[PDB]
Amino acid sequence: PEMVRGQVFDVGPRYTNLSYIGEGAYGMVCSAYDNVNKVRVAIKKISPFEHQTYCQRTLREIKILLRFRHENIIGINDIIRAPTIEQMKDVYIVQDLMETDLYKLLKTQHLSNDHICYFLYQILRGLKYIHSANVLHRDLKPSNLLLNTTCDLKICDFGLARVADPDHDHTGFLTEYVATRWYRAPEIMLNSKGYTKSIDIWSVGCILAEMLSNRPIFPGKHYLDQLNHILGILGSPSQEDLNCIINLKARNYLLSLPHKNKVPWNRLFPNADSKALDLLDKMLTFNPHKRIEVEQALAHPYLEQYYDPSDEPIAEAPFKFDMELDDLPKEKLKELIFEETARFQPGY
Ligand SMILES: Cn1nccc1Nc1nccc(-c2ccn([C@H](CO)c3ccc(Cl)c(F)c3)c(=O)c2)n1
Repeated sequence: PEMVRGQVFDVGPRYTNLSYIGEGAYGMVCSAYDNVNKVRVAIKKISPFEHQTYCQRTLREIKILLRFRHENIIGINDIIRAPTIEQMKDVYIVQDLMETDLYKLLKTQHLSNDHICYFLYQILRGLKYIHSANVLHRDLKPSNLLLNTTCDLKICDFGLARVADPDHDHTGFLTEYVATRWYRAPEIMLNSKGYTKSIDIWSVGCILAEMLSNRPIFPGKHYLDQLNHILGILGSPSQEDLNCIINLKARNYLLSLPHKNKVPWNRLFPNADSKALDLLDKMLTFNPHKRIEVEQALAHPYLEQYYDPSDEPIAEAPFKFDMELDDLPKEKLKELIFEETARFQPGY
């Protein structure tokens, strides 16, 4: 059937010549050749059925990506799984192959201001579409941004992503420990169940910083250190910013901390375009409600060369509570995953 570092990819005969790209807790991604369409593809093997969270993430990613269509968001081309649900252990998501990700590119190349600007434009062009659909991506970082050699960029991995119908108040109903640590907005630590899509803008800020310096701006060692790295640079929150924190436990936890001074952006990035540091500052703002939104970040002067509302799609049918109905046993989620992938099956 064809094996990569001990992982069977039951994808033949259509998909062959598999090479490792990466892996995660419950799956693996490889490049492959599509013999039918005569194109290179990526194939993400997911093995989620043992755990309810893994089934949730798999269902979310499939439900969201199949209803999305945008140049800066990876599409699903095809999905492979067993013809019976008892036989389904693995799901194979087939996507267009991208040459590399931003993480790899930043280990090996100092980016020109022109590249950084185009990349940031494309991230925010994609995020605009995502937010307009009422989705939070919730794990933006360099390794979830794919790059082909023409410097085209696509956001991938909607595993951590979800819908939040703005018709309903999601304070207290949102998963606690979201985003990769270095890219985690302060309100996930201080308002752990009440954050909004603004956490995505924070993540994009961390990425913009990382692009300027080839280094993570807030490389914290653990939960409480990440908040210290952040305050180490933004300086202690203002009194108006503290009074805005509704959780008492978390408000007092801050009021307890020593005072820190703001490090000026231009003293951390003395070579960077000033327009870029201005947008960085509006994106890395402590108070979520004051943090620039995706439309206003595109309209910033730094991206004036690319910003064009007439060529920037938004979701024509924004997602609603019908896409959030996934607080269910893993056996039930397995059924919904089977139903959602049915349309790729011979028959249906
Ligand atoms: C050549 N090259 N080098 C790096 C990336 C590529 N190309 C490529 N092309 C299409 C898709 C992907 C791709 C990668 C990573 N992920 C996430 C990791 O960020 C991922 C989540 C969960 C699990 Cl389990 C996983 F293995 C990988 C994708 O979803 C999808 N990559």
